[PDB]
Parts: sequence; C-alpha cells; structure tokens
Amino acid sequence: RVIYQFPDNLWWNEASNQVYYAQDPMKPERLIGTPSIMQAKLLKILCEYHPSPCPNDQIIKALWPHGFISSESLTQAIKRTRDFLNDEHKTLIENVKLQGYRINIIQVIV
DNA sequence: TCTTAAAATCGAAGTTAATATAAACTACATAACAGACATAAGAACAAGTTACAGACGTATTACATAA
Repeated sequence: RVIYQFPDNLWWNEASNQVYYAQDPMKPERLIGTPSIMQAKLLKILCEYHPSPCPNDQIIKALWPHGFISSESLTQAIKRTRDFLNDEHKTLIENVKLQGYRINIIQVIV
C-alpha cells in the first residue's frame, strides 16, 4: 500500500486509487473519487520523477507510446486533470516553462 | 600797366616683383618660462528600473466517439 499526501490535506491511495480529503490517511473524510487509468498514468509520470521535473517529451512518450499525439493533447489533459483534482491555484502541479511539470508531494507512505 | 617767380600739366594697355656707410658698465625691476598641484570634465563599468516581445500554456469551442 502506497499513499501520497498533497497540499491542503489531500491524499491519493494508489493501490485502491482513491483521491480524497482526510486529516487521518486511514480515515477518509471527503472522497474526491477514482481518477481514470490515464489520469492515474498522468499522476504516475508526475510522481516517479519527484522532486525533479518531468520533461514534456518523456511524459508524452510514456502516456502514448504508440500514438501520434500533439502536445496540445498533453496540455488539455493537464487542464481537465486539474478539473478533477481541483487545483484551481495551480499549486498541486506546477508548470515551469521549457522545463516541464511537477507535483507537490508532502509525504509518501509505503 | 609791366616783369618775375611759382604752380600745374603732359595717352592707353603690357610688364614689373626690393638690398648692401656710419660706448661701455652697472644696477634694478619686470616679464617670461618651466614645473607641480588641484580641479573640472569626460570615459568606463556596473548596476537598477521598466516595458515589451516571443513563444508557451491555458481556456474554449466544435468535432468525433461512445453509450
């Protein structure tokens, strides 16, 4: 069981894959829900590289290894992924130009 | 009305390029010239302040796909 903490008391439980709000990681309070398989993919690419930024080419290759996909698809994926993780202030995942995207992780429980 | 000394005038252009002799010593004040210093003016570097450009990222809409 691997669980990741995000700012504003957010948690994501990967093994069962639930995003939620909870003061206690073992006791959820408000369940945001289940991210999609490609959404979990997106958080995977942002998560395996912390604290280093994940380059745009690497995430694009990983998400769609066999698809002719434009970078606009990656960017709208980030946007409509914020649509689900409710990061209105762009603080959960930071976009730094010509260097890629990052996700702010407070702690990891394994 | 008659001598007698002065006064004035005497062609244009053109060219032309000059000369050439004949007190010393001392005392003082002033001007000039040189060097060095201070000052004002400019050159160089670096920083700060500010808006705009350039491409990226985002947001929005419409087409396609899935139920």
